[PDB]
Amino acid sequence: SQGIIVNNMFYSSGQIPLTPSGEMVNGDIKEQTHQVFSNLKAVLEEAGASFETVVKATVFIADMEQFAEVNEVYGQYFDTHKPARFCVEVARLPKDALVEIEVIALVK
Amino acid sequence: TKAVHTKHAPAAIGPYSQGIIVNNMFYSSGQIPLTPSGEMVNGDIKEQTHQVFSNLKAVLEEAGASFETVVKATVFIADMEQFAEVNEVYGQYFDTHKPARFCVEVARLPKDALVEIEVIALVK
Amino acid sequence: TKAVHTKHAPAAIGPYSQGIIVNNMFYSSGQIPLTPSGEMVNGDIKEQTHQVFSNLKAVLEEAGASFETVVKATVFIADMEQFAEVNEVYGQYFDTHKPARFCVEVARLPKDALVEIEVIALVK
Amino acid sequence: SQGIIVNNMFYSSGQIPLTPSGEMVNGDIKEQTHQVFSNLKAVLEEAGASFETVVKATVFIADMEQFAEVNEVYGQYFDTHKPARFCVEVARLPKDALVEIEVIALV
Repeated sequence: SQGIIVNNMFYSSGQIPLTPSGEMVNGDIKEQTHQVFSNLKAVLEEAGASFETVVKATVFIADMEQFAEVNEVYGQYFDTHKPARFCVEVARLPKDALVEIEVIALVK
Repeated sequence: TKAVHTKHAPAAIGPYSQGIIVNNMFYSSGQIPLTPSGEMVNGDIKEQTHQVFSNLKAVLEEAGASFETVVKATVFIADMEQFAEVNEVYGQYFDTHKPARFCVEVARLPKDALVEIEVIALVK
Repeated sequence: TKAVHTKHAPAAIGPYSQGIIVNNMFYSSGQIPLTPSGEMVNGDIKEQTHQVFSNLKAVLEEAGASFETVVKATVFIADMEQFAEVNEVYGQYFDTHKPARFCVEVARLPKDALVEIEVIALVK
Repeated sequence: SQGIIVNNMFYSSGQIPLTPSGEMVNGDIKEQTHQVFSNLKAVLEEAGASFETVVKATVFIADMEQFAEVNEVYGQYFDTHKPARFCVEVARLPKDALVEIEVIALV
């Protein structure tokens, strides 16, 4: 269970920077944010949504000072569509994760 | 409601998986109706809500906070029609003190669970 | 609760002042108990709430949406105890369909308004 | 008018780029964002809060692509202390206004 659909809206659970084989990626927050997005692509597809249909993203971050770096990667995946809303929250995250992202997306 | 399962993404983390204090504020992890023996209270939703609140009391106490200092609660619920029952228990913990904000959200919860609550509270 | 005012800043807005549609979602303005004549409604909280819901139907239909496509509601209320009375009127309009998410917030409303609701809804 | 205090928390109403006399500020979105921050400063002081006790900011913006310049000004007032949470929301704002901000803060 990587999320839930409720009248035409997909609410994802949080994706953390693990490979599908289940271990943490090596690299900085920007690389972790790549893995997270890569994980989100997969769950969006499975739900019948996509990045274009994301209406809200919640970024949980270990350190608010690394927001600019996460945001550089956010703007790569959301370059031709900008979710109408996003939030950034300081959170304690599973060992070594500097970022976790959940989304809310329309089911096409 | 319908669940989304894929093998091309790792398992997800419930975002409020660990409590944290930032700037005198305790943001709890989501409390599910687990007992100290680590089994679910598999009873009706009012029983499960009591257990959630018991777990909330502990994490608050541990964080130097209390129900009195809770400013926001978020209730994750399996079925929105069950809100009325959960809220009857909520009102026993938040009786003369009522958090200034609350939210209720349909979620897919860990196996069994009908209710999960997280809170945000001032540290004393 | 205590209201804050300073001459050293201008009057605030209350951010849900006007509606908008973005990426097939309708984000409604906050709806108060004004009548179509412009009168603030002469009643208790339940009367006011009904007027809110009539103003909501109007903005939802006008946006190509309906109560049944509302995915989130936010209820602004002067006292959290009055929520049950608002919620009786809420449950009438969200009878068969229930929004997956809703929040309730203490807030200072325009004079005489004891309730204000905004919604977010899917424009199919 | 400008916010409420409940249980030691100040919940500001949204501040737009008006001067205290009530005229809209003229200039780019950065200049607008400065005016909003001056207004928030004054409302926070009155509430018995400060930028340092801010726990959440909500930024209502006319368009997402201008968040870059809003954020540069946000970073000036929240430099030594960053709120634990912030949200950015596309909104229809009172005319001329490209940005509007509310905050939640400990008293």
